[PDB]
Amino acid sequence: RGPEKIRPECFELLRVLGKGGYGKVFQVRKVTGANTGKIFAMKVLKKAMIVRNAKDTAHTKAERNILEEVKHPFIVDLIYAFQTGGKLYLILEYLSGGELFMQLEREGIFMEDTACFYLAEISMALGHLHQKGIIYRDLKPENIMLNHQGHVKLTDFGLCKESIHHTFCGTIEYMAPEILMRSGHNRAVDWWSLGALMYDMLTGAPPFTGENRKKTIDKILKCKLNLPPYLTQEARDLLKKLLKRNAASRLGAGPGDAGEVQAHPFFRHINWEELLARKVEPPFKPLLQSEEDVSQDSKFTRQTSESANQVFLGFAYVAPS
Ligand SMILES: CCc1cncnc1N1CCN(Cc2nc3cc(C(F)(F)F)ccc3[nH]2)CC1
Ligand SMILES: [Zn+2]
Repeated sequence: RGPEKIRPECFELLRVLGKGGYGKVFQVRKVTGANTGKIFAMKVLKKAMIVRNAKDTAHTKAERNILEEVKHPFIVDLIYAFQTGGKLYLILEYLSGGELFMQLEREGIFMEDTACFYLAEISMALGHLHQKGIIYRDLKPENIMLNHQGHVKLTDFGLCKESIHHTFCGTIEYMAPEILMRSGHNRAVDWWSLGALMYDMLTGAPPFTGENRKKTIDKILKCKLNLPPYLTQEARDLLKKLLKRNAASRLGAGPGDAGEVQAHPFFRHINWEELLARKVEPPFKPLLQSEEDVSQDSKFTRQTSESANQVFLGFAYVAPS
């Protein structure tokens, strides 16, 4: 006995949840120890092509550091981390609630009262990250997962889920103008992202789009905001204050940050203490018939100089409690 080793054989692969790129995400079942039978998401980085670029190494290690030090109800929980020769493994909680914005297609549009709830939850996660000097940067609708209870969970603090290739890699439609033209980034970028995510929640589409890439960049830089006439005056005001070309003029850009954004009349009905405690019932509680329940194409299961390696030293992790 002693502490549990925790290597790849401790987990059996149930199915693919996503694949890059620099690796793949599996739904797994713990098969050894007192945890035997518990469902997790397992992130597997192909580590031999991460060390070939500094910025990718930076993100991989930042992630591993952030998921250890940062623990928040609206952020994905890291349970185990370990490495095997050529591979990096992150064991995280299986978020059986799937993508939040997958509900959009089903709902058509989210109502403000609904959108407000989830936005309040995202803003709380953003608040905590900024408190710890972390800025997300490219926050997309796809980054917002949901736990088993239907509450928000921020994911993807890692490298890039894309196979193509890192702004401009994948989809750019939710990124602040200052990130696009690559001229400095700060906390304000995340409040833009919040605005863009809000607009998508309430219109089913991102604020500015184009037929091609060049036109899309231009449409964002021009920042000609079109607001649908079905939006309340409070929602109209928040989007106008969140989506400004000038990052300084943006809401939350100042030292007030999240609390400032959270003070907007749009959130006037949110009990923040209850929200953070998750006592508030979420508008989409998913119904699950087992712990290993999937509702999110994915199908077909595989893998669970030289010595210049000092980068992922101390990579191994097991989470408190
Ligand atoms: C791991 C947390 C999670 C928990 N429960 C259910 N779903 C989850 N996710 C959240 C992350 N998500 C998008 C995604 N990020 C990826 C990163 C990679 C990478 F290897 F980094 F290149 C590969 C595929 C990826 N797919 C789908 C699976
Ligand atoms: Zn990329």
